[PDB]
Amino acid sequence: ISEFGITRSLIHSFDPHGKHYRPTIKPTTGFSASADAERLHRSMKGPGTNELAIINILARRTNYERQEICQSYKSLYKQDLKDDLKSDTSGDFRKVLCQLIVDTPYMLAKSLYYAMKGLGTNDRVLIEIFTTLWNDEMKAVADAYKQVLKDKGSEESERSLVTDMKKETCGDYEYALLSLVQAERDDIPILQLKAIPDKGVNSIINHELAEADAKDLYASERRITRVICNRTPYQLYLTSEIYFKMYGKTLLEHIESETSGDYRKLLVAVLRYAIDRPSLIAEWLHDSMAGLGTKDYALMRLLITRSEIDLQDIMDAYESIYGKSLLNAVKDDTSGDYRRTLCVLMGEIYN
Amino acid sequence: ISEFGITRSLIHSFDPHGKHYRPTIKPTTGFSASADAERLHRSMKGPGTNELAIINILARRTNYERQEICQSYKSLYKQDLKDDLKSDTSGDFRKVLCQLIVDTPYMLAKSLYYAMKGLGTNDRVLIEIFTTLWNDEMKAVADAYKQVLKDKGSEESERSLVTDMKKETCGDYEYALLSLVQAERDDIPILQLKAIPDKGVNSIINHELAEADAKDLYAERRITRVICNRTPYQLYLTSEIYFKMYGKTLLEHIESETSGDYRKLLVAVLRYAIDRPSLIAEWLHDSMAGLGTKDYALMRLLITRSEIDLQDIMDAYESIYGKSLLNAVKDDTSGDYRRTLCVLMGEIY
Ligand SMILES: [Ca+2]
Ligand SMILES: [Ca+2]
Ligand SMILES: [Ca+2]
Ligand SMILES: [Ca+2]
Ligand SMILES: [Ca+2]
Ligand SMILES: [Ca+2]
Ligand SMILES: [Ca+2]
Ligand SMILES: [Ca+2]
Ligand SMILES: [Ca+2]
Ligand SMILES: [Ca+2]
Ligand SMILES: [Ca+2]
Ligand SMILES: [Ca+2]
Ligand SMILES: [Ca+2]
Repeated sequence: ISEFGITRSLIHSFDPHGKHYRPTIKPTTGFSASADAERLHRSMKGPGTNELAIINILARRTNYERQEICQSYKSLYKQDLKDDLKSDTSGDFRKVLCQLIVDTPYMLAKSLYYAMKGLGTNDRVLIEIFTTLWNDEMKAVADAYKQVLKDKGSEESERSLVTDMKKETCGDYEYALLSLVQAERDDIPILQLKAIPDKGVNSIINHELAEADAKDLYASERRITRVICNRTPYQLYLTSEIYFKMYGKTLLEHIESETSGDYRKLLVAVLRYAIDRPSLIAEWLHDSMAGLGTKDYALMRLLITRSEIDLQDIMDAYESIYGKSLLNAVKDDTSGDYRRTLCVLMGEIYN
Repeated sequence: ISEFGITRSLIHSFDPHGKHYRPTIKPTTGFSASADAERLHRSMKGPGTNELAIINILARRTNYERQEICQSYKSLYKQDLKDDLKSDTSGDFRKVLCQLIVDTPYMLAKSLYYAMKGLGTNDRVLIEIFTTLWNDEMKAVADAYKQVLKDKGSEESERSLVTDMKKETCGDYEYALLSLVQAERDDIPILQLKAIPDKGVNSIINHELAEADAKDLYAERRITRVICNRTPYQLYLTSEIYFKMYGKTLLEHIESETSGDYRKLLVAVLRYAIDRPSLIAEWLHDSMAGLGTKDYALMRLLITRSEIDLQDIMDAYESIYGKSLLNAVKDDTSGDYRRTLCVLMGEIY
């Protein structure tokens, strides 16, 4: 099973105008957990390893499918897939595989953990991860966090994700983070979400609310935090439009001149997640590759997660923004089976 | 007078190898406060304004000289230079003039004020200003800050720079910030500083200390203590020892070891010691990236750096970006505002 369910929340699956985002990985038809499990086990037989075999499976499956496979191979072999892969591979390739065979929420929880363990605080990572989680997902990550602490020899009974953040963070930025982590953003019931393709988004937004919020903001303090962080992407988009109609300045522009530092970065990320997502995440990717190695984790984490949501859309944005395919940028920044893996997540298959 | 003295601390004046940094503005020989003050006053006569007149004086003077001008004008005319300039100019040119005729510490204090006032925290500005102050200067800035609060209708008796930062800041970053603001970095007596040209910097550094520090770092306020408290000279040596001992640079180590604003600050303090011209060159570039603004960071940096190492920064910029700083600035700015920036860089009209 997966603490994230068969899919990521549907709330991530539609652009502002209600159109479906395009992923690079969809649920497999005929998906056989056992079949893939057997195929993986086979591929580790012998003194060496069939990297490509392994890649063509794991990087062509969803988190849920991957998890089913883990669960399958664990009973079909009384062995631990995570362990068997770790001992059959190494270097950058092993890293990516570990990121891949871990249930998404635990994956994120670990990176949150490393973002805060250490001197200083990797705000960029907190902003990047938290921006992309909705209430239920946020809760599963917080649970998984507790497990990471246990997993890393923490005898501290009461230590929690919020515990770590509070100590780690302060000011407007802290408040805004805690809000997201509090997991109390406006919800849209699964039924309403599912019906978006049919009834549109007019169905799940509110012009009265959007107007009030716009007027509220222009008068700008938890006011901006409340609107930007709580409103659904769909609600936020509408609020953005109304705000420009009413004031002739965009909500983005407004947020930028009115806020500073990490607080600003967070707000802008949350807003853009709603109204300019493809470009937002494209830039994040670009930034994970800027200079050298190494923001390897951000790169893996983004490709792995976004692949089952909107990676294709992000890819198109990337090429149109930077003049080069995401594929090529990735190819130029990485190598080995690690590179191959990233390419397959993007949809490029080999052998 | 100036709360910063006739000059910035000499501790800013020499590169790691003891070589003098090159400014674009040096103390004027024959400098006559009154003469300049009369020339400025004449320049504002009539319904209009002789901008260039004003520019070629104020952007051609040190903070100290500018401040003596202010003080001269105030008695030679029973008028207020700041005010007279403000009412005779507007837009971006007025902005720059205001930044120019303010005593340096007050100017920085105002910026630190704006970096913290508002939602969030302009950390970039905190890092940029604090990185460039030494103990005495830091103290003058904190006193100027108290005045800025008064100046802005604050009846709060005990409110202070430290006060505002603590509220504004947390974690390893806060602690490092407070150290610098606490103004408790290793000092180098004026005598010892002045003697650098003669005795070198071997005189004012310590290999034993540097070695212990490198060993200490390779193994938490340990990093803060070394990066923030050591003089640029000591830090440079510690940098080199560290690479000999470990085969990785101190910078590389700091970067893999620390995250976020804490990292940013450490890196900036280190680079201010070992890679300064590039550091500030990139800061300048950043102030121009995208659009207008960060107009304040640009004028703050050119105005302050001009009397210390702006020429060295210019050379770095050209070699890093392939364009002269002068042309980058020319391309991003306009009007008497642009002309002013150009003159600080040494281009006369
Ligand atoms: Ca094997
Ligand atoms: Ca092989
Ligand atoms: Ca930390
Ligand atoms: Ca706190
Ligand atoms: Ca911050
Ligand atoms: Ca790279
Ligand atoms: Ca790389
Ligand atoms: Ca006039
Ligand atoms: Ca603030
Ligand atoms: Ca504090
Ligand atoms: Ca920070
Ligand atoms: Ca620009
Ligand atoms: Ca401009």
